[PDB]
Amino acid sequence: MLTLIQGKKIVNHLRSRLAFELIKILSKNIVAVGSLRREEKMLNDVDLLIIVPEKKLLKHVLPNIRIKGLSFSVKVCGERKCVLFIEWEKKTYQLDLFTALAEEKPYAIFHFTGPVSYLIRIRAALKKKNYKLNQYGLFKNQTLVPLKITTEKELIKELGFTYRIPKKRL
Amino acid sequence: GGMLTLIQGKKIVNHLRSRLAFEYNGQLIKILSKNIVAVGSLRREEKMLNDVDLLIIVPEKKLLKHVLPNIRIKGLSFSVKVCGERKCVLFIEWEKKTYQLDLFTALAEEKPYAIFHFTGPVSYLIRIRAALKKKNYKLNQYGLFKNQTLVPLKITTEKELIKELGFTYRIPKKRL
DNA sequence: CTGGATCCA
DNA sequence: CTGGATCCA
Ligand SMILES: Nc1nc2c(ncn2[C@H]2C[C@H](O)[C@@H](CO[P@@](=O)([SeH])OP(=O)(O)OP(=O)(O)O)O2)c(=O)[nH]1
Ligand SMILES: Nc1nc2c(ncn2[C@H]2C[C@H](O)[C@@H](CO[P@@](=O)([SeH])OP(=O)(O)OP(=O)(O)O)O2)c(=O)[nH]1
Ligand SMILES: [Mn+2]
Ligand SMILES: [Mn+2]
Ligand SMILES: [Mn+2]
Ligand SMILES: [Mn+2]
Repeated sequence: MLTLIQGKKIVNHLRSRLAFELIKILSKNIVAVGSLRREEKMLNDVDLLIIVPEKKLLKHVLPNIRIKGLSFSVKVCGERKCVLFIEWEKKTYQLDLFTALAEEKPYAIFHFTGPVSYLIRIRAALKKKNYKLNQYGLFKNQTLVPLKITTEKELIKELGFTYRIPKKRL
Repeated sequence: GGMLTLIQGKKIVNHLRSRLAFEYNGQLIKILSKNIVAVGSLRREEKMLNDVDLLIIVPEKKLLKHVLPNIRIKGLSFSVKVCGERKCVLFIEWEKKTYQLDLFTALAEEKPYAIFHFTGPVSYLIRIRAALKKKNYKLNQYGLFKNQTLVPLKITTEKELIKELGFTYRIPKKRL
């Protein structure tokens, strides 16, 4: 376990130091998610989402992730979930990395921000409008629903739900 | 697990044909041997097998929640590695030796598709499926599908399925 | 080629 | 609710 402040600190050390095979990952594209983003006093792990600017790269980003400076082991890894165990200040913490292509970023932030309870209510509701929501996009009947949106707040509003901040979602 | 000869596998099966059963809210229910079908390397009559693969035909959709989850082999000592409604992998003690026993299930209307799938070998299944992929079809242990939709075929048996799909019917021992 | 059990996210 | 990684069938 870690405190919110520990998580926040850890993130910052990482914001500069992410990269992949030798290509750096802009901090602009790293987004803290999960219990950290919701600003819980206590966290179990740090959950980071990474925005990939093009579809080809997913085969390479998490599979060839590079944290310049840090000691760590990889539990499991694929193109969309890589779970790392980092040695931080003589202690071991879990670091979960996820990816989203550019056009997915809001859908993903919304999904990975959580909490789960909130996601279930939201998702349950959308089934009866024939819609399907997830981390990738919004879909009607096995088809992508193109929304003229950039951010999470815009996604949440456009979907037709009340925009609440992460700390006040459950 | 450990290796067995075709004859060992065949023998094992027979001991099992009469001894399979299941609980279903506390009624202890036997599984007809008529509904047990040897599959995998045994059915292909390879000289040597790695495990015995048995397919079980379930006559009613409700029962799947109960059959493999509450499987009963009357007489045998065994441990369960993993188990769900469709794959249950068992390790049986047979004659002071441990062998793997993989149980699968198919509903009635699935039986040919399942037999075909589980009969294998894998290499053969890939060629076959690749070809059907190119006509915009999808083959499964469950059925045949075009564009996420079931393709109803006038068929009963595996040979009829294989033929109807539009492939040359070869017997299990000569598939690869 | 295609999917199942497990155990996560 | 909805889907991912792994190790299998
Ligand atoms: N749809 C869906 N999404 C899920 C689920 N579990 C986690 N997630 C997402 C939402 C979470 O904010 C995010 C991180 O998951 P996690 O297991 Se790490 O829980 P989290 O909310 O961060 O709290 P903490 O890590 O336990 O402190 O992943 C889930 O079961 N269903
Ligand atoms: N489509 C598809 N089917 C597969 C696959 N692996 C096993 N199967 C099916 C076909 C096999 O006949 C059956 C059992 O597989 P298994 O790994 Se246990 O080997 P099997 O072919 O029985 O011979 P043996 O067990 O090695 O002696 O399950 C697969 O990857 N794709
Ligand atoms: Mn977390
Ligand atoms: Mn996590
Ligand atoms: Mn086998
Ligand atoms: Mn097997």
